[PDB]
Amino acid sequence: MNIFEMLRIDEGLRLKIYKDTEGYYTIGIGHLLTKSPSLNAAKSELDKAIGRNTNGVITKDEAEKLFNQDVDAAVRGILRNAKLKPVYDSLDAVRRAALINMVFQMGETGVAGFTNSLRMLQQKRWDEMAVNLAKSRWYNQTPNRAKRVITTARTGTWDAYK
Ligand SMILES: [Cl-]
Ligand SMILES: [Cl-]
Repeated sequence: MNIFEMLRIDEGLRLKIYKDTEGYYTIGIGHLLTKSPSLNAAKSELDKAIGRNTNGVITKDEAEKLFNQDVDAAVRGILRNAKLKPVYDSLDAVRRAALINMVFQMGETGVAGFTNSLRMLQQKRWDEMAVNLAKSRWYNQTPNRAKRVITTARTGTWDAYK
């Protein structure tokens, strides 16, 4: 198990524009297109993203390309962020993957905002951190995905994904 396999499970794979769980236009493997209620605006973003006139449909290869770019952006976002970086550095390879998963899903600014859990994280207060992350919109909105990431963070094992 690695960060790629982890997110592939969490996000799934769709070759056609779709709406995330919050109503947003998405494609491939969890790649947000726009937060705009316009399908045309989504087909626009997609073509700009892909380099061509997709008529809203991409190939597996094209989805993997976006995915590669998105994991890379998540990792660089973490390392460049003053709040995220030290948490990251302080952790083990498994727990690190869980942070990257949260950043990919919620953006660097969003995760950076979890002040209290980042501190519990850094201090290794595992159980308490799991209880706190559960108290969130994120968990309430996507509970099954949240439980797996939170468990990964909590235990440092890939159990939830096996
Ligand atoms: Cl992009
Ligand atoms: Cl879910």
